[PDB]
Amino acid sequence: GTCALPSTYRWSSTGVLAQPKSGWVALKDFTTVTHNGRHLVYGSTSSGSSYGSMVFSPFTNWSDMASAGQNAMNQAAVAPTLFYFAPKNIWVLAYQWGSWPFIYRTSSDPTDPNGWSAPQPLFTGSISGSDTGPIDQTLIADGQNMYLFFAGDNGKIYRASMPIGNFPGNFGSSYTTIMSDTKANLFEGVQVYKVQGQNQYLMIVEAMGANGRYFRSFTASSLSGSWTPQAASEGNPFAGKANSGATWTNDISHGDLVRDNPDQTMTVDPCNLQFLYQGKSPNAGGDYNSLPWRPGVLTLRR
Ligand code: EMC
Ligand code: EMC
Ligand SMILES: [Ca+2]
Repeated sequence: GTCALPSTYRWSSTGVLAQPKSGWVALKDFTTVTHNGRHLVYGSTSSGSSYGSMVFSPFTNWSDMASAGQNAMNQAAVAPTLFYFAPKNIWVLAYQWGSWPFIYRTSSDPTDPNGWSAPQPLFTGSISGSDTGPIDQTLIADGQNMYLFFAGDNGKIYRASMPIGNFPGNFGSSYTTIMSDTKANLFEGVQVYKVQGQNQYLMIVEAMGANGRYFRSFTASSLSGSWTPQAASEGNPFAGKANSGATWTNDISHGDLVRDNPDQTMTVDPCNLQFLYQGKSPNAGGDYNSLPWRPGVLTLRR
């Protein structure tokens, strides 16, 4: 009863799923798990002038995201990663921009935007040839090791690791440069997942295409292994204008595959693949930080 990842992806898409509440011009950079039978979604916010973060009130159906309460975090967790860390029975929210390059907080109740612990260092390193520094972290563990993957708006993807018994904790300053390409080809928004029922991991990376933002996919048999391009061009992307089925956006940008199991393995079911992404009206212009990003969901057509 197991499925494999397709070689060519075809999606159908929702329309815009929610509008930002008063004071925000964008909802961005989503991370999502199922918690108590409901969708739990964190994201970045932008007022145009500054970035923050928020969590939606839990909702059962994506069609009800539009009415879900939008709960601001009193301390910004930009480009967040949410998961349940089973070995310690604790939830983890990792993010960027704060006292360290990457940061995390912990909680026993991930629905509360302000129930998170004092911030702790996740990563303290620096990268060369990057205007942004380390950005868009994700975290993923197998049975043995916890991995940190991140980008740099510079064509590189980076990786750090620790024995899983040492997490939650600080990866420190060290990293491995695992991928190197043009800036456009490996830009940001890196995510990594375990493919359920297969000895395979899936990496997606946001790229800058001629037509807009899209995702390129890569596979590996191990988290410390080499990554093989899968659906890795604008014409044959993991998800993009070419195959999204979205009518409201030419961009498929920073989000998260829908994770039914909320745990640190980041496991996805290839039989039921869905992608919570950010998109925007093709007519929207102005400064990047003011762009009206919105949530959408892609569902894989099999
Ligand atoms: C409330 C965690 Hg099964
Ligand atoms: C739209 C079913 Hg989570
Ligand atoms: Ca992310």
